[PDB]
Formats: sequence, C-alpha cells, structure tokens
Amino acid sequence: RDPTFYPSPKMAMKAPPEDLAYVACLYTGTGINRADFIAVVDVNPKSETYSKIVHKVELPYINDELHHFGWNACSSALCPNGKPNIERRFLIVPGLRSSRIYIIDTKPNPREPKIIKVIEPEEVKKVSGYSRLHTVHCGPDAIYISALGNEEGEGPGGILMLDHYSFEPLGKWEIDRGDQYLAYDFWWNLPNEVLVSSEWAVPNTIEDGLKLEHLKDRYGNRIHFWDLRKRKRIHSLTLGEENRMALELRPLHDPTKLMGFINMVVSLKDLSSSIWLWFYEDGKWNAEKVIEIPAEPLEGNLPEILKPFKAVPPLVTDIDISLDDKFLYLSLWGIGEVRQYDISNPFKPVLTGKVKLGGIFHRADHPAGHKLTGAPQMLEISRDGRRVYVTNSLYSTWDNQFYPEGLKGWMVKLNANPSGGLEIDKEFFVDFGEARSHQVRLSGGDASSDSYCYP
Repeated sequence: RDPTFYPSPKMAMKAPPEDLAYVACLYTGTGINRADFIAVVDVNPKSETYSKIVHKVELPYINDELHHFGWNACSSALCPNGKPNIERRFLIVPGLRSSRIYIIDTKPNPREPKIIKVIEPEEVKKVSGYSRLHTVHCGPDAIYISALGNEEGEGPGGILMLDHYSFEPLGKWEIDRGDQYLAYDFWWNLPNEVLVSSEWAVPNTIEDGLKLEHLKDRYGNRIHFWDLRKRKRIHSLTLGEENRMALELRPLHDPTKLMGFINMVVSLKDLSSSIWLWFYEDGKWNAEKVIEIPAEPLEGNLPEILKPFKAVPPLVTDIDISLDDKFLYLSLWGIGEVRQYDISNPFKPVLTGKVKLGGIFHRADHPAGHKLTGAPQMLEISRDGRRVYVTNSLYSTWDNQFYPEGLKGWMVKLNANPSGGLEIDKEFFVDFGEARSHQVRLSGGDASSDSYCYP
C-alpha cells in the first residue's frame, strides 16, 4: 500500500511532514510570452535548498493558465470501492484557459517530476463537451475535474471524469443535472455518497475580466447537492439573494460529519464577503451564514474598478480547513489578510489569528523586507496543521484589474498555533519573479488534496 494513503484525518495528521511543495505558476496575463509551469519548492527546513525552487516543469504550450491541480490517487483509494493498484504518483494539471490536461509523474525522483502524457484540449472537449478546467479531485473510482462551461464558452459547465489507468477522458459525470448550469468547484463526502458543486460564471463571462454590470445576472450564488452514486442533482440552496460567486467548497474532513463551508466572494448590497456553513439535519440540507466580513472604506490609491465605491472589499477567494477540523482559514485578496477561525463550533466561528500581507487596503510588505504585490489568495495547510502556505494570484485578467501595477508571484509561509494563533514565518519566502503563483500541493498530501472514508 501507498504510504501516503491515510484511512482517516487523524492518521493523516500523524504522518511525516511534507518535504516539497508543488506550485502551479503562470505567465498568462503577465504579457510575457513563456509557458506556464509547475514549480518544485524545497520546503524542508533542514535541507540545504530550503525555500528554493529546485526545479520547474516547464510546459510545452503557452497560455494554459495554470490554476488548480491534484493527484491521480489519494487517501480515497482506501475506501471500500477504491480501485486496485493505484498510487499517489501523478500530478493532474489542467489549463483553466486551454482545457489541456498534463499528467506529470513524480517518480522516481519527486524533486524532478516529468510530463509523461498530454490530453489535448480538443480531445477533452470532444469527449466531455466541457472547456476551461478548474478543480481536480482524486476519487476511489476515477479522477474528477470541474469545468466552467461547454465547448463554446457558455454553459452548462460541470464535472468530467478521467480513467484511473489511462488518464483518458471518460466524459460528463452528470446524468441528471436538474437546473444546475453554472460551476466552479466541487467536493464530496464519500461514505454518505453526496457531491456538492458551486457556481462562479461561464468562460465567456470571466475570461476578459470582471464587469460589474455582469454581477447580477451572470454570476451564481447556489450550492448544489448531488447523489454521488446516481450522478443526479437532488437539491440546491441559495447563499444569500444578494451574494455572488459561490467558490470553494470544503466539507469537514471527518466523514461522519455532514457539513462543510463555502465562501461567497461579494455582496451586491455592501461588497462584503461571507462564509456559509452547509449541513444536513432534520432530513434536509441546510445552509447558514456564519462569517461576514465588511469592506474597508478608503479614498485614495484605489484601482479603477473600485474608485466609485471608495472602499476595499475583503474579496475572500479561498478557504481551507485543518485536518482536525478545528480551524478555518480564509484569504482576503482585496484587503490583504489571511485569517484563522476556530470552528470547534462550526455554527459560531471565532477569529483566533490574522496576518497582513499585501492587499489594496494594507499594502503590507513581508516582515523580512520583501515587497508584496497582490494579496493572499490560495492557501494550503500541512497535514499536522502547523504550516500554512500562501500564494497571491487569482486569475490573469482579474489580477490586472485589482492590481493593475502588475501582480508578481510569491509564496509565503505562516506558522499556525494548534491552540490559536497565526504568525508569518520570517525566514521562508519564494519570489517567482515575473511569474504568478496559484495552487499549492504538498508532497504526501495536504488539507485540500485528500478526502477520507474512515473517522
């Protein structure tokens, strides 16, 4: 058995720390004519190449727009229906713009992964009928990948599957989608057989940037609940009539818990961000707002898109939960923060940590001296829950609207306190030059790469 497969959250937490951090990096949107790439960062303090990019898996094409990626297999393989002879070996890297899928082998040398197979954009579109690939999740039965829209850039968007052995596209996952049309992220509670999916907007809406006039009719605010087995949409809930952009879905790691969180990026009423708790109770799926962060008034130094409001929206774009289900971390891509919320009681989160990094509001530089463009966006937590990695790019054209001076990628490390507390690690820092950084995957698995079948 693969030593990185963990039956449960508890077992995952007690496993050896991560030695490396794979980071999705891009030149898409920077004006630089170079391919996007996967950066290999040495993340072991005892290593002589600690906090250094030790290798770059440079891609064969330009403008893929790397964003989110995942493993071919993970802890879910230990599930009753988990397929035989699969190992956590390949990084499945899709192009959010190109729809291309790279299969990158991390063996036998994890420090120097190699592209061993490419699924071209037209094969992906031909088989699944979807384009603009986003989230990748390793399931017991197959590899699942969400897509923003249909082959024309409109909708419905959805989830496609890739074969565990050939890595070839199988097709659409949906058998009965009800009235689901928009998509973005998705995840599941495997033993309870339910899949949840969110909503951003279709490709033709988001690719050229955020158009405030599009918000009301072109962005979504619903979470969809599906029967994982029958591949059927069974229910949906609206997360505030006035909220838009239902992004990141995070079920609690303990599979006996039928709940999780999701972030609503912006309110059409006051530009606030809100975190919602979805949960099953009294034979029904429910959803309640548990966290709300208001915009911060500011008169000058505002980007064009924000000038009219004289405020900085928090723009909570990513969330992640520690393996013990004790902490909820949020990034505020607008204001410039990473927060830690104690969710011992999911219904009543308590702020226990906050750091300032970049941001239109804080413009906070790194304690070591580094100038930080952009703000915290994607986050990733070590399995032991003590380290939080942070990158700063959201999307090529959106970066350019909120940080018009030119967003340059970095990766920051935060030291999280198991009993409450968040600090910026002064020593650790990766500056990606003119390239921008997005999702991070830690060798051996992390807090958003694996789902478990045992409590």
